[PDB]
Amino acid sequence: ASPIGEGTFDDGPEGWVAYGTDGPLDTSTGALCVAVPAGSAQYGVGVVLNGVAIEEGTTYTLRYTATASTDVTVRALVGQNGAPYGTVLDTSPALTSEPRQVTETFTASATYPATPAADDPEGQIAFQLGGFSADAWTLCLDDVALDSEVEL
Repeated sequence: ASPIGEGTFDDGPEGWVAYGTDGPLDTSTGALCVAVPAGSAQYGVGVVLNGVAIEEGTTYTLRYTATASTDVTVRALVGQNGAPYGTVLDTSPALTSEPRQVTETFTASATYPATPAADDPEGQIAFQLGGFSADAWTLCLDDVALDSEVEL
């Protein structure tokens, strides 16, 4: 129904938001580069993007290429915003001074409806940058696409 702009960020980060750092995030190039503070030592830094379309135990392919000036290894995945809650992804996005593309097929065992309401929650992506690298570093993605296996 409503993906996250199947593609990179060559014209706006769509809905990718980041918090716990300096000002908002900057793109103007085709990659979401956020300024992560030194070893993000504090409440914890992160980035959230609400607006996903998952349902029951369906298939899905997460595609994203992140690159942090440093070799930071934070955590990335997906889940539901509001009870009964339900996470489908559980991995750690490693980063380095080089481009790190990511492509995997996981079975979303939950439901992320694209309708933020008082009783009807939804689902999004979680990028936790709270306490991960040592000195100040950053994250630069540029190709986020999510879809269910509808080929057959």
